[PDB]
Amino acid sequence: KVFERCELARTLKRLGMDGYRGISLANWMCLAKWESGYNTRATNYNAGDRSTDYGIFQINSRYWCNDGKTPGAVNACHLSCSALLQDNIADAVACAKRAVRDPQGIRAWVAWRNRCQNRDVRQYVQGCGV
Repeated sequence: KVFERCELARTLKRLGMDGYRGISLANWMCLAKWESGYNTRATNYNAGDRSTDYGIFQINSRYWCNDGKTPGAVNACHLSCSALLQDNIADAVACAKRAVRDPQGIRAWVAWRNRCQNRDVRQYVQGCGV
């Protein structure tokens, strides 16, 4: 499913993402926008290390979910990576919450550093009523 901006903003707020571990909703929006363009079925294979990024937040198979084909991988979210390709983003959100519970927080995603950190991210939630 390809979410429309405000539709996603409202969904994330209801799922309790606003301010989770100190991360504002606009930051989660900026992250989803650059990682997948708000697309839940987005997949990206990393030929370099044999891991694949799954879903709206492009969560990596090496540490977060199990896809069986990634070498020396763990499954911290205790989910099949398939769960991260559903139209319903409940499981993707619970896994993203788990991911930021680590010391790096939202910095774990390099796309966040490049495109969101120190920038004016208000544009991602403006007019959405959240």
